[PDB]
Amino acid sequence: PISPIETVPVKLKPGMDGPKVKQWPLTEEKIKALVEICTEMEKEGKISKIGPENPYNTPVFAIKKKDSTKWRKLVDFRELNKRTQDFWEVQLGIPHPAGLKKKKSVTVLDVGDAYFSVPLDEDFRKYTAFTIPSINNETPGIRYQYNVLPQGWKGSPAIFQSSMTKILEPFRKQNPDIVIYQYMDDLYVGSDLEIGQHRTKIEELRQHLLRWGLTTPDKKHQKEPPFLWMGYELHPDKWTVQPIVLPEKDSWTVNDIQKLVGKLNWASQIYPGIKVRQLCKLLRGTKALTEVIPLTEEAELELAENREILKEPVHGVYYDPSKDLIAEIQKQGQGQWTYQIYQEPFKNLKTGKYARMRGAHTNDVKQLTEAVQKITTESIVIWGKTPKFKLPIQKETWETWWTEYWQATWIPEWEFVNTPPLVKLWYQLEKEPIVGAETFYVDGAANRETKLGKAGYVTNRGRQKVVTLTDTTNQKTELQAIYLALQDSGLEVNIVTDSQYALGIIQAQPDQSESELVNQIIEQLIKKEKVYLAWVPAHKGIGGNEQVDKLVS
Amino acid sequence: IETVPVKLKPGMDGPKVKQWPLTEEKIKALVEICTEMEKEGKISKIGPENPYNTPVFAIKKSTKWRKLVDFRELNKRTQDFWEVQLGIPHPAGLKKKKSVTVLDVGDAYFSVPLDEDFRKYTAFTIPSINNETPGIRYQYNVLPQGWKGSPAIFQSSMTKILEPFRKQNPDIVIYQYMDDLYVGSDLEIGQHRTKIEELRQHLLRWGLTYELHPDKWTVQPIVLPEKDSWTVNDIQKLVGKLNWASQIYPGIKVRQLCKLLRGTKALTEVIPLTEEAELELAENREILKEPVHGVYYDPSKDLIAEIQKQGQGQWTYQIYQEPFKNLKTGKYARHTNDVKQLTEAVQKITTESIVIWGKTPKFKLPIQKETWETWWTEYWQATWIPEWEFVNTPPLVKLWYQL
Ligand SMILES: CCCn1c(C(=O)c2cc(C)cc(C#N)c2)c(C(C)C)c(=O)[nH]c1=O
Repeated sequence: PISPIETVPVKLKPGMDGPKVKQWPLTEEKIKALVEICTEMEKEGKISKIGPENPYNTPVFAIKKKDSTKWRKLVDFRELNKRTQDFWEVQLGIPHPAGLKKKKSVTVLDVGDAYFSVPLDEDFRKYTAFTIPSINNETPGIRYQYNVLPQGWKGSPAIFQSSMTKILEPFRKQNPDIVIYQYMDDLYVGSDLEIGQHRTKIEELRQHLLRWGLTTPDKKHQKEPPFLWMGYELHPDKWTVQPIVLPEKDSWTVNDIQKLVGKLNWASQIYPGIKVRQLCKLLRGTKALTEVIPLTEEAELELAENREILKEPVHGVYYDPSKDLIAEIQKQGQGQWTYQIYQEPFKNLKTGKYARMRGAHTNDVKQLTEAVQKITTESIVIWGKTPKFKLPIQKETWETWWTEYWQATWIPEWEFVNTPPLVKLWYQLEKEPIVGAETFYVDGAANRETKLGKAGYVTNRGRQKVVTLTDTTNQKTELQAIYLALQDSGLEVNIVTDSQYALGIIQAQPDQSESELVNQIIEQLIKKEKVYLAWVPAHKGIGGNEQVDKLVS
Repeated sequence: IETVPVKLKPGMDGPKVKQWPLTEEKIKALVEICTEMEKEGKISKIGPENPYNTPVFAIKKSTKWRKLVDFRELNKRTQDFWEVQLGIPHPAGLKKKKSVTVLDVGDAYFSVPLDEDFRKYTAFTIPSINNETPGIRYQYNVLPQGWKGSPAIFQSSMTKILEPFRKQNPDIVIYQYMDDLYVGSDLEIGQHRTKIEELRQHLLRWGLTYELHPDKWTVQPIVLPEKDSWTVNDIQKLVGKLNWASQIYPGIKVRQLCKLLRGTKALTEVIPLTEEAELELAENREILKEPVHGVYYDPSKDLIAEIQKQGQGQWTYQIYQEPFKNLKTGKYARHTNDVKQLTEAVQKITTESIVIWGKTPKFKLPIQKETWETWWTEYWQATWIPEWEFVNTPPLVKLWYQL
């Protein structure tokens, strides 16, 4: 049918007029095909013969489906698209399974000829005018316009979705104890009634759609669980991803490895502890898709763990609105984090995996704070509330970080759980100068053209030293001078610099870096006992600043 | 009543800002509220043919969920209108007044119809959890709170409404900024409060049902330590600080003090003071106390605000248009929630900013974008929303404004 529902007013973009593409002349079998379709369509009410005045045209085409002997009508709305208004998003975000409440009763309902069952803005049909050429293109062709929503037009998915929503509305108000999920042109219906009173309202629902143009599958034509969907496999009281098979190959091409990383990432939302770092290092470079990549030791070790975790099947449970959500996070490796959400231990609603790094230098406390946030937003999206957290970090560790760090920060309600590795601060810089500790005044520099570089220091006990660096930047040297002061000093040292740069880096208490130097500066800072870092203005003639400043050039 | 025709800025299109995820409690709240004002006909459901969108969410101002709309995008896309075509002039007298009370008059806009052909630009979406259903979409039919056009379009009515009260108290300053009325007088506080109540009654006959003290506003001057003993370390700090200050204040001198730091001394060593140095030190304090010479407000230019976390629930901030030309600086103090406090400071600073310049500043916030974006809505209880970007505080900036 063609639903009675009001139409949605459509416009074209404001400075624009509708399409006028020329019809490409079509062979004879294609002309015959299009006639056979379009007459059957105007019988159904879907289109209508017009006669020019109508100046508009979108080209037509017929294709063979595609070993069978059936044909199909393709329209190239390419241009009417371009000239049509933007619509609202048909749907932004799709439901995550782990967000679903368990249901007593489930039925899937499937709209038929959905787009063609919905009227097109009468004022707009004129722009849909298309034209079937005559044989060897000699006479005036047959010219139709759409009455319903054309397959492949810009406005159709939005307008259909909208129409299915106004039509479901009165029934939703009346049947609030029942959930309908609209995805594309399907419907999913669940309630906590018994199969009887369920199919009672199911039919009662179909007979509501039917008053409105919408024809559906009856009792005899409804699929049963699992309802594979969108990558998931959905059962009556639990869910999992669709079955994942890791290929078995001797050679791996870049394309074999990208597909694997994906299938793993997908598994990662219900299979705890999946890793992909070692496999991802592999993709770096400028290779083609056909290039075979020899797996590293650590990648194979890693494909191994993954190969095992996936061996036995795992499932996720459904959401019980009357319990708290509990999120558990573990440091799983070098900047890699894994988490689990559950309400009753340890039956997970879902699992997940955090791997980003923020900046060139972070420490675990920072990285852990970023995961909490990431996990928090996610929870808002899937369940509408934030979880109780359980983190591998003492309250005192966190409390010492928050307080002394300059950024504002905050995680919601959490608890320490002893799941090593624990996260700790790896060194504290002193808040005051050390006494009887050798004060190094360090400095570094570089010729912007030569790219030559000197880094050195002068101390108050008369020591000096200045090494040379080849092709280094004015700021690389400044870290070097500090690495320097740290190599050549005892377990306690004051260090003075003019680099706000170096300052900033070190005062952040990094514990990993995208820098070799900074990684070494770090391991030193670890080995020390007290270290006090201090900044001074360059070129003001301050302290021993001027001295070492001369040693370098 | 006849609707003022509203145009966007030339060429540019309306807001397409997507809706942030909301908590079930805020969603329910919004559903009620909106079901209500649709009955009353303030908003109507809209279809997919409206491409536009701006975020909404719920706050608590009192324990009655209010509905807030982020019209920042719309505001920028309309700002020929609320600035140059109409325009509510700022009184320089407001900051001078002994007491200023801020009144919410946004309920006033809900009476005036909105230009038919502008309404599509006010579309918002109440989202759904786990994307279970499509959001519920609405546009406005009346002037919306939060939009800079509503006070601009309602100016003629506000003047009429306020006209008698102004005539009867010609020495009282009343400013309108967005959803708020600002009322300043020099009266003793009881008389002042009494005068506000008279005002409410006038307001009350048209459907319009806290106290600043702007005088008590002064610089958070750059603070130079006074010390029993100075170590080299303490001198170097002192030089750093003055070396900063000299980019802002003219006259700043350092020389007599750097003299002290010749050679390579241990940091923890005590250097006694020069008669010159101590003379310098004082005249610097003279300068630091005073407002920057040569720094002036340019109404054609954006206000910027920067905030440093000082620890101990202390927060320093400066406002300026060209970096280091500070129009003013201050501190804000005293839950040990970092984000709660920051949110409070942003509102306070924005408030002062409106009173002095009729402008909100763009804020540079010392916090991870994502952290701030998750949480700020839990503590925001103001009716406008300023612009913000996110910034790592340079370790030196923070200390130079230390207290
Ligand atoms: C049957 C258990 C899953 N389930 C569903 C549901 O069946 C469903 C859900 C989604 C998002 C997609 C698909 C598909 N394909 C099916 C529902 C429906 C009625 C929303 C439910 O409420 N609870 C539930 O456990």
